[PDB]
Amino acid sequence: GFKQDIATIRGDLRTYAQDIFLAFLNKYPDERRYFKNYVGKSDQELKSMAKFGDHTEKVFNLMMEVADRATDCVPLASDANTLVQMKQHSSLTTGNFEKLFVALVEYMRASGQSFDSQSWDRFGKNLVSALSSAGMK
Ligand code: HEM
Ligand SMILES: [C-]#N
Repeated sequence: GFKQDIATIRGDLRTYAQDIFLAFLNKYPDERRYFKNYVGKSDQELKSMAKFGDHTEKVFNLMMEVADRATDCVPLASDANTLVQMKQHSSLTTGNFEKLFVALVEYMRASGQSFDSQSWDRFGKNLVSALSSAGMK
């Protein structure tokens, strides 16, 4: 289930973080424009770029912490608040996060590894609701 999925992702955080983030950028090319230093780079080029590894690591570690602190895939309002108030997220709208979770769920469904993809979709929906409540446009 969802709790096991957090363990699966955490166990190989670098591979899952990089692969899911790449799936997101590749499914929604306009999203890459927010990450000025990943423009014009292939998947394999990014996988040897230290900054890319560090960024994806930190993003997915935080995502997993928010997921772990959720109850029944409902994230804490305080965690949603953290995400809205980060200066790095100042220009974002809920649609950016929607796209990330659509890509994440698609990745999980396509994977040979078992995932509770339905629950990640629900988690993403609940997170979008919480981001909106916390002031994201
Ligand atoms: C639950 C989902 C998300 C989480 C947990 C998250 C988390 C983070 C974290 C921890 C950082 C700073 C890490 C570092 O030092 O590199 C960061 C930076 C950033 N985030 Fe997110 N993020 C999420 C979604 C998004 C989305 C959907 C976008 C845009 C489509 C976005 C855009 C950015 C940008 C442009 C930065 C600065 C780039 C950089 O760190 O060099 N984030 N995010
Ligand atoms: C940040 N993604």
